[PDB]
Amino acid sequence: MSNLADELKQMIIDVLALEDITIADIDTEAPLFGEGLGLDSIDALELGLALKKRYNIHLNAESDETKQHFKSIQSLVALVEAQQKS
Repeated sequence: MSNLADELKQMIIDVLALEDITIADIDTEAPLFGEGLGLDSIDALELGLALKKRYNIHLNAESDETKQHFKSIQSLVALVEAQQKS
């Protein structure tokens, strides 16, 4: 696994300003919109937009496809890391 998952966990934790939560507390595959963070669609846009600013990631947070990759950091890593390559 790349260090991107840690970056994404920290970026997600930092962007969402989670309290008493660090990259260690949240598993890479932990559901962002589930038991874990329990984020909302508005948060997905903020995160996706932040991601867009951070790595120019063209993600359609409104689209379910992005939601599919936003299930957990593992998926986010697949998206963002995929763009990181080349």
